Amino acid sequence: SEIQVLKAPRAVVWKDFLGVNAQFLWFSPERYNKQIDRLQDLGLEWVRLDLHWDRLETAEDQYQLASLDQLVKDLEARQLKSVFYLVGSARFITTAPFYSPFQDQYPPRDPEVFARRMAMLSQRYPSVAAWQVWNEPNLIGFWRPKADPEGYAKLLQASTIALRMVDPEKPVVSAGMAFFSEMPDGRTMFDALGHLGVESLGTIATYHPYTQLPEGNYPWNLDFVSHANQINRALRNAGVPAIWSTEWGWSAYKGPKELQDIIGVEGQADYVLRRLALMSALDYDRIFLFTLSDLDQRASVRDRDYGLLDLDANPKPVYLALQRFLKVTGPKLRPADPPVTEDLPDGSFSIGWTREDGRNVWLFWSARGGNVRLPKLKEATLHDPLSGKVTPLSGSDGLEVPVKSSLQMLVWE
Repeated sequence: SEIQVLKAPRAVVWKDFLGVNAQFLWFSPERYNKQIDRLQDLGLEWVRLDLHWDRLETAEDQYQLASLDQLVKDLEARQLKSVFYLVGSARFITTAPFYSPFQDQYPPRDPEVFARRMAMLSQRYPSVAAWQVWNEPNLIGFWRPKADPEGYAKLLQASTIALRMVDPEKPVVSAGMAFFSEMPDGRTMFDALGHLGVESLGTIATYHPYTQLPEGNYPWNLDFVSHANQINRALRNAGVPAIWSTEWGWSAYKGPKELQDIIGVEGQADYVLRRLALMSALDYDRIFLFTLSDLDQRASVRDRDYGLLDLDANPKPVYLALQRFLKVTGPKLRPADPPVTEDLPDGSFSIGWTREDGRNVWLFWSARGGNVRLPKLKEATLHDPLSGKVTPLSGSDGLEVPVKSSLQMLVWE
């Protein structure tokens, strides 16, 4: 019946667990403060932000930090917890060959130079919650001309030492690896780094498992939970202090298709909730949805519509759905089992939790559907986070429940 039942390894406190990627430096403080209001309205506080070196040290030893000073101050005033990741080579340090069109997509000639920047940043901004080293080094667009475990490892080592020199308590996060860390030559960056003793550094491990569907790449092989469980298991076995997922999500873009199938604002709201349901029941210590806001032409066409909010900072359907979802769940969930069922359709997903008020929450869906019987329940409340619909249900000798392709939530006891 290919039914997939998930039970989480620990309690989930949404405020601690679920954060968002952000792109604040591309917005006025009036605009990003509005975005913050919306984030706070969800009960969340963690944000993740890039720091493109080439755009910050615009000439050797010359920095344009005025707006980043302001942002960091604003983030602190708004009580948000932030992780920044420094990525790309400034031109003076790049390993790019002469006349390269993308010098910054090459790594630094000397990792110590990069590491000294991370130390400068950590000192300048003590409020930042965590510091991340580079980004998706397994992907050619971030590390030319070839993925290089040895070199990323040196960069990571240098940066870790420098970051702990400034604050030995403050977490150091390794690069979020593209996808499940796969490299073009067939290796995985997680594997390759493991053979190099990277665990010695004790950095937080993280990857960016984008897939075509919330549960996998193909409708006939929803193997996301398997792959994820496999990777995290291996990460824990290797001695990582924590596992994050610093990026995941879908774009509402109309196209033309570039890798991701066109699913629109509604498909975004649907997919995002279904994947949130999975990931929050898997072995992650923290995840970051991509991303808080839609973006303008400074971003690729597809990248413009990953937002929870539009360019005016108004909720998109995904935001409204997520809000409904979080309201039903409450602030904290404790692992539980699903209700006992009869005739759960094949391919169903089933996840059980208990709320703060002690009531249970069942999260379920299936691509096929039909109904399911809950023999022991006499009463329950059905929620469809996508429509906003709430259906009180009553059974003398059990309830019947419709299964949709999209996530629904049942509040029962």
